[PDB]
Amino acid sequence: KDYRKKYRKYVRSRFQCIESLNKRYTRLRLIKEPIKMELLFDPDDEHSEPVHTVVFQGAAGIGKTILARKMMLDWASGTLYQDRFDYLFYIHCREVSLVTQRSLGDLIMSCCPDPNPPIHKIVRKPSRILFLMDGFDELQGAFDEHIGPLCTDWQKAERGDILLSSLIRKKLLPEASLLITTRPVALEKLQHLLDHPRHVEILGFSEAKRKEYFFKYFSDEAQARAAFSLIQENEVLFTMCFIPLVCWIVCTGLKQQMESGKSLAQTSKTTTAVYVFFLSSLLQGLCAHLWGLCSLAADGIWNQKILFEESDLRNHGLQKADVSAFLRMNLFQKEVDCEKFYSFIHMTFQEFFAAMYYLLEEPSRDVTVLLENYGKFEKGYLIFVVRFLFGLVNQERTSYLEKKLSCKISQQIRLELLKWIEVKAKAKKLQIQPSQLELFYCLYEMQEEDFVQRAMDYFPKIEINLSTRMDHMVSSFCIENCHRVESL
Ligand SMILES: CCN1CCC[C@@H](Nc2ccc(-c3c(C)cc(C(F)(F)F)cc3O)nn2)C1
Ligand SMILES: Nc1ncnc2c1ncn2[C@@H]1O[C@H](COP(=O)(O)OP(=O)(O)O)[C@@H](O)[C@H]1O
Repeated sequence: KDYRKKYRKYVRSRFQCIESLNKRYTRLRLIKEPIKMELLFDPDDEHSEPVHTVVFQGAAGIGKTILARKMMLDWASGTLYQDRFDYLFYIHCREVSLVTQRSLGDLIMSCCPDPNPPIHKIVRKPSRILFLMDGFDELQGAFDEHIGPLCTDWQKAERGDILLSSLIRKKLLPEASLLITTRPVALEKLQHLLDHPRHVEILGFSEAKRKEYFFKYFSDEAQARAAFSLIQENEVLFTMCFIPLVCWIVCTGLKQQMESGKSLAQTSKTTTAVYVFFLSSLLQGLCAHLWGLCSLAADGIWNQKILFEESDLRNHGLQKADVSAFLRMNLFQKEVDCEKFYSFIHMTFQEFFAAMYYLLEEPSRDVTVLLENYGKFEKGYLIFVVRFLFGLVNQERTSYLEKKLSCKISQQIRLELLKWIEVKAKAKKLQIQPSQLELFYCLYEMQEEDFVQRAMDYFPKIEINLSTRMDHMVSSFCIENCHRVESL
């Protein structure tokens, strides 16, 4: 009762996104499978029982965390679910252990400011609680669909997997609301737990909200208009900027280009090109501690560690001066509430350095065993690890950052990637790992026509489902380089 005031105060301070949230938060396009945030839990014209599970699916960098944090902030300010929820608990999935034994009470108390919250008072009205799980796909380790028995006592300590499974399956606090944000990759794993869910999709920035971000990022009208005009000209950057992460990456590297006397230009055509242009802007140590960065990222992906302690990065070679320089470069970030944890700015950046670990000029560097774990939850699906390998393998594409890569092993990896496409396109009997459209994103990163044309011949018939202008751009490129041997 009185604790709700103390709790909303704590939430309002923690969720001010000072890495302001209201200052740079740009409206995200959400569509049901357009939706008004307050009406998310309201039953449609047809049914009368309110919706308890709502799932937000979004691509990497689309803003699932920014949306979840903006919801925490809005609610704590009395502008969202004021009459609906007494408590909103923020479960940040990357910090959650699926093996450590904890009860639902222990988990709820973790979200509180004080060491002794009134837990029995809080769980008195379970329907007045909204558990908000940000990043389901970021649960480190294997998520088993066969685990049990399910739990019905909020005080019984259970293993993390049994605890979240019982919470998601609506066994623990059955009338409590749930908001799960996930990448569509994990939707396979999640759909089996879900109990009557409302599915919502985060489509990112509109063309209008793209311009808005550029004018919010740059506090000088001349600079904001120059950066937006650059994107309006580049078909790839204009198309890619629907992802708010691409908006930030592009704006940040364009800001560094404005500090120097360089005329605004970005001739990037692939996601690899964008990431290498961004990382090249930071090369003003990044080039000395490259092997350490890539070994940290490969270990974090293969042994499932999103958050690294000071001891972990010290083991990989990154000393106090190196972590303090990478943090300033906006490559690393301080995370896990006020605890001394570190992580790459985005999961895509960890996958970019994991992909680079396999190509570095001299974890297991065998690309065969990496491809064997592709599309599996227990390793993070390896989507950008494989995509960035296609891009970085490109020999008719170099930079100072790419010159430190072994062209001896990138030619062996290039041939192992081509055998992979051949296996995946031919045997279409598999139940999702690289879809045909996903293989097109991989070939788009490759960009070299000898490879793209050789690989496109392995596809017997083009069977794709386009949804975005990105899907059109990528698939259009692949089909252009898909000409029969006898053709014409
Ligand atoms: C499930 C795997 N796959 C199946 C085929 C369709 C594909 N759809 C997308 C959409 C956007 C992005 C994406 C990109 C192109 C760049 C960035 C980055 F710039 F931020 F890196 C982030 C992204 O999420 N990827 N795939 C997903
Ligand atoms: N609505 C938004 N407004 C402004 N910036 C955003 C927004 N959504 C995402 N971002 C940018 O994208 C970056 C990563 O987004 P995030 O929410 O972590 O993505 P996801 O959780 O889907 O992987 C943030 O650091 C931020 O700069």
